[PDB]
Amino acid sequence: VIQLKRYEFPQLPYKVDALEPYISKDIIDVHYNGHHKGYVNGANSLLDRLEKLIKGDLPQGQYDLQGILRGLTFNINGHKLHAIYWNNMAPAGKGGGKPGGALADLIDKQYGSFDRFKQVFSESANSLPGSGWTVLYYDNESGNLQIMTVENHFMNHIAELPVILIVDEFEHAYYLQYKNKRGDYLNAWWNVVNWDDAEKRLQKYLNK
Amino acid sequence: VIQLKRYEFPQLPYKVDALEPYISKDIIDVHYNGHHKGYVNGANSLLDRLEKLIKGDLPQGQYDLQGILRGLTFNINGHKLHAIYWNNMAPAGKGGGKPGGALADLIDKQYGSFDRFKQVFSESANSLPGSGWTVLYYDNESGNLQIMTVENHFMNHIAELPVILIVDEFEHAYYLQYKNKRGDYLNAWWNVVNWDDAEKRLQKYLNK
Amino acid sequence: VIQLKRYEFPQLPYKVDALEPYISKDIIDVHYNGHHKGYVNGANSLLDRLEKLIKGDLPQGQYDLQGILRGLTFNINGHKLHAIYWNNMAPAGKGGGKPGGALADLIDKQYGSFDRFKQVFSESANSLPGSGWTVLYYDNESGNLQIMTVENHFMNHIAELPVILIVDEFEHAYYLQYKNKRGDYLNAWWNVVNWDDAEKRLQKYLNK
Amino acid sequence: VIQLKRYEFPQLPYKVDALEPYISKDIIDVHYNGHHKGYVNGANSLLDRLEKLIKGDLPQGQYDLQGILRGLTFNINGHKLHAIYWNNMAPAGKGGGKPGGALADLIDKQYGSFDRFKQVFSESANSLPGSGWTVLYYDNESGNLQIMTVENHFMNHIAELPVILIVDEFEHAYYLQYKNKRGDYLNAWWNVVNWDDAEKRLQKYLNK
Ligand SMILES: [Fe+3]
Ligand SMILES: [Fe+3]
Ligand SMILES: [Fe+3]
Ligand SMILES: [Fe+3]
Repeated sequence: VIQLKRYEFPQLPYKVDALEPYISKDIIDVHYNGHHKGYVNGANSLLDRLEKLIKGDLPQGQYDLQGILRGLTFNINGHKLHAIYWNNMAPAGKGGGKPGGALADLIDKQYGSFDRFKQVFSESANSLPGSGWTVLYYDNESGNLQIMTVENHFMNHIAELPVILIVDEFEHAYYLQYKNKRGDYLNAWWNVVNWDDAEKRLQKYLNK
Repeated sequence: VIQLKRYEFPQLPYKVDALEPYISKDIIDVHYNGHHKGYVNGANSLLDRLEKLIKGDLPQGQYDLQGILRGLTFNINGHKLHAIYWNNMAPAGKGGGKPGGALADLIDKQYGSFDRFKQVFSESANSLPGSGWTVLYYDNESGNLQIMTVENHFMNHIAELPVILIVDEFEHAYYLQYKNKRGDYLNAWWNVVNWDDAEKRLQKYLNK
Repeated sequence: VIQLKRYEFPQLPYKVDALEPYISKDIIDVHYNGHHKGYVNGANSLLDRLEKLIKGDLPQGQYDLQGILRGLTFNINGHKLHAIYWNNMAPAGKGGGKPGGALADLIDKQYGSFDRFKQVFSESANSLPGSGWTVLYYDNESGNLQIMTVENHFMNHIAELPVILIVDEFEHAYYLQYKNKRGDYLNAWWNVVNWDDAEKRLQKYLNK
Repeated sequence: VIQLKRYEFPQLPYKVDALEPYISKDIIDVHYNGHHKGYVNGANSLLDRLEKLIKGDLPQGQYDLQGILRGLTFNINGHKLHAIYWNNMAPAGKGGGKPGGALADLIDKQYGSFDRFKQVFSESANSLPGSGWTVLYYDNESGNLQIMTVENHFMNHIAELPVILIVDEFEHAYYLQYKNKRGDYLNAWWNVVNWDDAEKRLQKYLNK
């Protein structure tokens, strides 16, 4: 009777030091156990309030709806985006390299080559004003692999499009190790990208 | 060799006066032939520039990337959201009423009844500060039908989630007929909602 | 004992039909008596809640602070910006023309001439994505007359800078008369600009 | 002939280790020499482009206006806000304590006491979703000392209002020392607040 489901904190796909030396375990530890866990808790605590509101246990005058709704995009996106992020990376050996399969083929057709794509993606990522993410969506309508800079966790998303590749650009994602050198972090990140994961996500929407 | 696909302007699913008296033909005409068409043109014109940039025809110093990327979320979302909007409505007789199928079942389980859902959805829609949309997403992860107010065409979306129900709240969607009476417009809109379309969208992601 | 002041609804500097034929009285009437009045009421109603919160009459758990704070930037800016807007315009005869005094001098030095300034200001105003305003600030630090497109009523402002010139670009500011032809409205607006008001605002910060 | 002025990088009002132990010199060093300097450089580089555009040296098709304008609010605000921030703090001994003068009087009248104000200001600061600032404006219109959470450097400002008190909440402002413990940083910050500077800013707008 009147009930919403809550989110679960996912498990890290590897050990906290599996991405070294590109991303120190010091960062992964707090990034995962601190920030990500916090987004799940924040989202669940706001879902409790929304649930009470829907039931009538929280009467008008005892809440400010915009505070609950905006708090949910922030926290829900924070959780979902980090969940993709962890899986979109892989330990030094398994991760990195060049893409393959349909993904490699689309990148060639739309960017000319993986090198140009890397150049354009990096340029876009460096253009992001402040904290956010840079994502690569697959547009089933046009068939384009669309690059986009996302501000915070919830601004600039293209509705319904699946994420193929993603980089976290919040300062907590690299500060302990790279400080204000975001460009250095971005160059390092390329070495731990999990192209298998990326190709798997693409295959899920190809010709569907 | 290096080429991105462009977007196509879709056809209206009915005559421009098919939603009367809830939404006058004067609004539908310019909303569709004016605004929507403009988003498709704007998106395509920006894709041309991005394509040139990728090819190298547009050299560094002859563009401002953030202007191109942010212009794209604005226009692409403007197009995609309007495309759903037209299909999410139906002529007086065909549209309106109460939902059915899996959608009606989920609404009862999470909101208690269609009447409460209507109340909560309307309350959320009326809380939107300024121009934007109010959407109902289906979260495959939690199984929740999440309500959200989207600012402009690109702020507050929850990444990757499909749109099940949607209402345009930009002033151009009702001003000619309702003026500043946004609440009156929202009450009228319920009479043209296409629940068949909504149920179809949900069925696409159920148990998948 | 613990009390915040509320905002007062200002009087229109002229009759609702004083800006015709550039801006119809139909627009001014609802724009002033409808929208502006609504921002003052919205801001005051939120100030009541914040006041109760500060006093302790509204206990934790009966409010969502972000909903109150963000609601205040929206409404307070909505009120303040419209208040400047009304005074920044003048009836056909009194308004329009070319600026004079220190303002005309600065525009010449920074834009080459009033014609170029008009061209650049119009180009910026037309580039605004969605609803908002285009403003001309006077930067006391650098001495520059900075143009800026403001999204909604509260995004993109440059902290502490005074507004010298301003155009409302929310759809309700021109829709009844120009429909989706925002560019036509912008061209018309130039005919009712109150340069005396603009020069007065500038003089207030020159050499101070 | 057609020329805009550029911004100058200000000097730190004290040594980079003058705020210890509340804010380590490691943070101040890169925060000042890295981040702040970068905002000044970013702003000036964009002003160069805008200047060229105005002169005609940068022809249409070789720039994306929104990229230039939005890049300017980001950078100009980043610079101006940091400039206030440095002056709004003072070495352990000189800074901290309780406010005095007109400021202390207004806080008592509107918040009941400095302790409540501190509680409310801290509650607001901790509610900020993501990176940004929490500011205290003085509204000459109403006479209220308005608290506000600013997202990034440019979202949520109330037009034209002067900043009286301010706290940087971008992760780079405390991560090296406090990691994700933003609340701990906010508690420490109260010990270095420069109330003399704050009172001076207020006196500038009182009865004027
Ligand atoms: Fe992160
Ligand atoms: Fe629309
Ligand atoms: Fe307006
Ligand atoms: Fe900072």
